[PDB]
Amino acid sequence: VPRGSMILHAQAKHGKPGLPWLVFLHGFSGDCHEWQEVGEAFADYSRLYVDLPGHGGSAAISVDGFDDVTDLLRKTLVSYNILDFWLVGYSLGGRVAMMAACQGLAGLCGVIVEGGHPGLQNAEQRAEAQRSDRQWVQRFLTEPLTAVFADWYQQPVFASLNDDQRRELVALRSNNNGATLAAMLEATSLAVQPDLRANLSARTFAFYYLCGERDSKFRALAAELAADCHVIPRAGHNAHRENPAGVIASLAQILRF
Ligand SMILES: [Cl-]
Repeated sequence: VPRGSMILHAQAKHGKPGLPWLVFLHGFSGDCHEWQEVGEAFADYSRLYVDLPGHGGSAAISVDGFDDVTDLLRKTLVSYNILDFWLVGYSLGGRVAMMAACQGLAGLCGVIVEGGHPGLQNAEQRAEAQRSDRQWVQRFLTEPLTAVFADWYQQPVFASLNDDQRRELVALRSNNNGATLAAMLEATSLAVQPDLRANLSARTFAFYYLCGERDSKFRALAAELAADCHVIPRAGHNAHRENPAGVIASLAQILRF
């Protein structure tokens, strides 16, 4: 899609008429293929595998903040004539999902967030994040990505990963435009995201949390939310990648009931 595209790039897959859409949102540096292994177990549903700004086919789409990502999401949904939908988001995508849900997306059935941060409490926690994210923006923007990603996957959230998993992920994410990656990282930084705890409780939509059992960080964060948390065994932050069958199982419990 071009630089100034009104809608995000996404891969649509049609399912049974009358079943809601499953709108899948990848994490930072991923693309629309992220949730395809898990989503394809739900092929009776219509699936929208979105490319977030700066990622995959949405690489040229530029955003200032979350309001812009939400608008784009809204326009993309209208574009595919999606009125009944679920937002299934991993990490950055989970954060995008929660942000869009709390701004208000008409037709939203529910949000399923996997390792998504509900938001930091004060502007001090935000400052610490702005400082750390300003450092990441600079590296993605100027350095070779095989180098930035090797350290990115060395971050505490990815501690649970083995060196073979980190190798495969570094290679996979390095197929990206650092400049557009960096812009999105800055646009939707934890530093600029509000505390969504009250908003995620005072919701009109259904809300479910998924978490790898090894992801102690997001397990504790989930515990603070008014949501059904589904702890995915033998899995880290990206639980759908490490354990796709377990995440399908959890999604089946959620969606097929
Ligand atoms: Cl990842």
